[PDB]
Amino acid sequence: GMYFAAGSKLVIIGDSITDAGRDKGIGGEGLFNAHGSGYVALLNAHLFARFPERRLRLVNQGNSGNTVRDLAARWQNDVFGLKPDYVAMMIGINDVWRQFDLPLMTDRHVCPEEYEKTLDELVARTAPTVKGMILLTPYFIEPNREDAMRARMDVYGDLMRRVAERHGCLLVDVQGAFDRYLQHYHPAQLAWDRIHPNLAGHQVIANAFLAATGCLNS
Ligand SMILES: [Cl-]
Repeated sequence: GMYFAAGSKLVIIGDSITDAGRDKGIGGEGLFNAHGSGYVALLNAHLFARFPERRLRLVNQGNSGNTVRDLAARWQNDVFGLKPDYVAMMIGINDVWRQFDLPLMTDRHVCPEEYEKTLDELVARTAPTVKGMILLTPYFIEPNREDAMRARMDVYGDLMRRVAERHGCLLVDVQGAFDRYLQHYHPAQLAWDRIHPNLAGHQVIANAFLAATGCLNS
């Protein structure tokens, strides 16, 4: 990883896409199923196999169902309390998703304003204490750009972009990565619910991250 200094610890935090069914009892680092079976585990395998010398220490702090509201509540213990050199954050999917599968529960919804304010605040507190901070855009595996949820997901993605630019964060365009993939297959080939993909879908996410950090190839 060119972007990452050698021997650095990277903490990746987010929802179930980050979680990927890890054993939370271990705390992100461990021997068996500490990273789950998603893109985080793919990143860890990729970096070890292609860059053994780089000695990168990856931590999975993904919690299923989480919004940016949930992230802020546990940020002290799950991010700062681990003393990371780098922090990668991917959040927004559930923030957007609840507005569509639970449209009547207004109280639950995270409005664009709250999403920006909270996301910007987490970054503002974390940016100086780390060597680098990576923001991975939320996505919707749906090529239809005028789909209510896809268009809404695009709103939150753009919002994450102007936060990354404002604090000099690295932005991984995961949505764009899926958009390139979807030129060849229907979303069903990746994810029935257009959110939780198979291993191939997680590889799309992982490869977007690696490319943005300049360690896709070796
Ligand atoms: Cl989730």
